Amino acid sequence: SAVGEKMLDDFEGVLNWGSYSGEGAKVSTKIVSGKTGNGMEVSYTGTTDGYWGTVYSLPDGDWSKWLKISFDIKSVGSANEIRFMIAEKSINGVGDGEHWVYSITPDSSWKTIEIPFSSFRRRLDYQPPGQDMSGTLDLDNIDSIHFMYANNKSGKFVVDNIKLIGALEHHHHHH
Ligand SMILES: *[C@@]1(O[C@@H]2[C@@H](O)[C@H](O)O[C@H](CO)[C@H]2O)O[C@H](CO)[C@@H](O[C@@H]2O[C@H](CO)[C@@H](O[C@@H]3O[C@H](CO)[C@@H](O)[C@H](O)[C@H]3O)[C@H](O)[C@H]2O)[C@H](O)[C@H]1O
Ligand SMILES: [Ca+2]
Ligand SMILES: [Ca+2]
Repeated sequence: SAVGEKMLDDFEGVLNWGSYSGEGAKVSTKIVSGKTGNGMEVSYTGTTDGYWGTVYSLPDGDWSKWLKISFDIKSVGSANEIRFMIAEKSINGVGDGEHWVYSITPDSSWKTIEIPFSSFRRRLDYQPPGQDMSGTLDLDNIDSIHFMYANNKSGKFVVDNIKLIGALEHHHHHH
């Protein structure tokens, strides 16, 4: 495993995040003040059968050396659950692959959320047509990360410092 961290998005550079929604649900994103420097504010309106998310399609899909993913989050509002999702790459050259999720509820102060990869759960409400149906998160085959709906409610939150986390230090190995 790698030691240290690897920044995926500190929100100080290119705008990496695309928005999608349907069935009456909506999301919009913008750059705002973050935890350090700038961050991305996500404003969403849920609906009963609708969906929304914001997505970063990653240029490097091999996360096998790392242990956790971390980000800072804060609500801007009534507390409301969302999901952070990792999608594998598709088995058929189009769309995405297997969806893996973890639920988070932004609150009124900045919090760093570190999620071990082994804590992600296989998404139960939906899988895309190009999923591998492996029931294991394949860290050498990552397509994208998302902040997306959990429910039919509305809210506003800000994220910053999306990064991979490895081992804490290089330590001496026993023989
Ligand atoms: C979206 O596509 C992204 C693409 O725009 C971008 O170019 O590349 C990235 C990275 O590869 C893509 O992520 O991908 C998301 C995640 O797979 C799609 O979201 C799913 O959309 C389906 C509908 O197409 C939706 O299913 C509906 O869910 C509702 C609510 O539960 C249900 O009532 C409906 O019956 C379902 O059809 C899933 O919930 C979403 O995750 C998005 O559509 C793409 O644009
Ligand atoms: Ca920042
Ligand atoms: Ca898989």
